[PDB]
Amino acid sequence: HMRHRTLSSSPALWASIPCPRSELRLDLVLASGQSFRWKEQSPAHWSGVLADQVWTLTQTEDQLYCTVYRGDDSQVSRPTLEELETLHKYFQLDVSLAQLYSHWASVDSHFQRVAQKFQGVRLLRQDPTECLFSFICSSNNNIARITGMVERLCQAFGPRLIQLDDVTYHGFPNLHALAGPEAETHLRKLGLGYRARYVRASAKAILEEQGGPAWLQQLRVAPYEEAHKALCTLPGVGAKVADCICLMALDKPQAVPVDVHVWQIAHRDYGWHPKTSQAKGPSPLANKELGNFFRNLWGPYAGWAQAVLFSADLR
Ligand SMILES: NCCc1c(-c2cccnc2)[nH]c2ccccc12
Ligand code: NI
Repeated sequence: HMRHRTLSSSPALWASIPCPRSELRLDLVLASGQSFRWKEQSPAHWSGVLADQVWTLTQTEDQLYCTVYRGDDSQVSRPTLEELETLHKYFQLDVSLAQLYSHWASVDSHFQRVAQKFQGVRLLRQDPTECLFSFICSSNNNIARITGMVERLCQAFGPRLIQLDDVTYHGFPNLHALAGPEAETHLRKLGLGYRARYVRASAKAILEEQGGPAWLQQLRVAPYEEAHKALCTLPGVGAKVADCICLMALDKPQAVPVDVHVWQIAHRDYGWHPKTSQAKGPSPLANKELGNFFRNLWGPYAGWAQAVLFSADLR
């Protein structure tokens, strides 16, 4: 039956949020390593799952268009007000990106050069569960492969939502689903390798040691340093993965996930070398120190700044 919508196809089923392309570029955000669930199924039209619903999004120079599929054959209709608020929050559009960009440019001529061409890179505000398992899958991995891993994970363990053309969409599974006795064996069959063990074990630990997903919501209102440390008690989550989750899902805009790529940027583009430390390359301490350097430079939205450079570098 149902088909992926285009803005031309079905105008009566799309709504608009006023949004300049300088505040948000879909093509530098939806597949640049934050969410792994969005795909450009037709030119300029991006489809993906948000919270047990499927959306399609496209934009003009000043407008963000979106359409929702409920699927549970309710009648097709335009997105409601509440659904539009959900999306406004997902893209955190209350925060001005242009003001952050100049604040960062004012102390960083490197960022200023890169910013000319790479406008509209901002941070999604993601569901903690989804973000956590997605980033556990990110170790020694690339966007394309994580994307496949995550997609097979959701088809095997989470509820079916809808089909559009040849694509069946699933919701992200709950913890109890990933914690079960065959869960690791199954995930290895789905090609996750060693990451399969950390998926299952983290699901179990959140459930049994921490009281379920209410714990991730508590981390969202706890301070950065506290949330980061608590995530690092999980199987397969270290400083880098935990910083991703802090940045992308627990409202820690100052979190700077330090890996080999940010080391390369720091050294090449900024001339940084460890000072306090003397281990001349990556180390737990030198990586903490490099996160501090970026926070010191850019201020408390350092995580967002470094996001611009990541999307820039992916082209
Ligand atoms: N230094 C890149 C870290 C990273 C990110 C990332 C993206 C935006 C903002 N902050 C971090 N997405 C990834 C996907 C796979 C592997 C590593 C990453
Ligand atoms: Ni050097």
